[PDB]
Amino acid sequence: NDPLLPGYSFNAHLVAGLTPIEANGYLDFFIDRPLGMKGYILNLTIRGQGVVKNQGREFVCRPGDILLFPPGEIHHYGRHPEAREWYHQWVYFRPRAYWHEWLNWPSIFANTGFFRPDEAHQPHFSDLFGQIINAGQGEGRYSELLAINLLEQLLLRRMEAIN
Amino acid sequence: NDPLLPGYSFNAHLVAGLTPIEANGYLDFFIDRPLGMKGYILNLTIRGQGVVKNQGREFVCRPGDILLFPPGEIHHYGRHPEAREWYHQWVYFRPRAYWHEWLNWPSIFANTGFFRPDEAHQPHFSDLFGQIINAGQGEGRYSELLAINLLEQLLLRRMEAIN
Ligand SMILES: C[C@H]1O[C@@H](O)[C@H](O)[C@@H](O)[C@H]1O
Ligand SMILES: C[C@H]1O[C@@H](O)[C@H](O)[C@@H](O)[C@H]1O
Repeated sequence: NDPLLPGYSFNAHLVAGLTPIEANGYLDFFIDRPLGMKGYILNLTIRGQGVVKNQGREFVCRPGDILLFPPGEIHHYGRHPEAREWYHQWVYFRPRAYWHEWLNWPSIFANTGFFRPDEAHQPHFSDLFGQIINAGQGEGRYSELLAINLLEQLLLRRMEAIN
Repeated sequence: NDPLLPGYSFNAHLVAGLTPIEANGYLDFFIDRPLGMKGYILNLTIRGQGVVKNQGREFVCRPGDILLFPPGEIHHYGRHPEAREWYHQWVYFRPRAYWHEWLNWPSIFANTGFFRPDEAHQPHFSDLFGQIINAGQGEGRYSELLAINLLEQLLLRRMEAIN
């Protein structure tokens, strides 16, 4: 099934994609998983604006913003009501054991993290995020491993950036 | 110490660099580690030609050729006498445990691995190898991790390319 719509199982394998939300279109609905997921999600906004909701709180994500949703965290977000669209790339994954230090991002609220590269590094992170999606969507024997690897690269580039 | 000159103490840390050998220049001598090293080395020729020696045998490496020298493997190589130069990028490393299946390369002799990406892949491996060096020579606290990550990517890109 389409991972962008209900009925798709996210569990142990990495899954990546682009959710091109456009007002009034087929994807114009909120992600609403109050019990969270069985793995992590990294979300990069590439167009428009999204609104991330969590127990009454709202945070507007804009192009270049990267959000981190650890397992069990509430997933409640969708296109900002005042924006015509919210295109966001995302990657669902289970981390390698040693990735945890790099998964500690400052929370906008609850345990939903946020990282935004500075303008100089925006293109590189966006490019890298796209590579993750391309790899994650491959069917090759090493596709998932490559996606995992690229995601590790992103986490490390962030570690470099914040430092 | 300059890792480009004999006597530099290698160890568990990844070290990467460019050895721009020019005929009669300060790097115009052969690497001669007849009992090998504790770690692995990936070598990418980027300019000129090198001659890799092993118990009387010689292999001429050219731009685009990637060599793998596993621990204990003889290192005996230098600028090909017919070449004005031999610029090679290299990365000395201890692999992550799970990389084992990606480090079993076809040998030119003994257990000296060889990988020549096809024409389409060449630029990608060239760029990736350059990223490894860039990361590996980085100043940051995550430079080594980033180099290791990029190396893993190269290994996986090779697995992907040959599969
Ligand atoms: C796991 C993945 O599921 C898709 O349906 C959503 O569009 C995306 O934001 C992300 O939550
Ligand atoms: C580990 C590294 O050491 C340098 O001195 C060499 O120029 C290079 O080929 C590689 O062997």
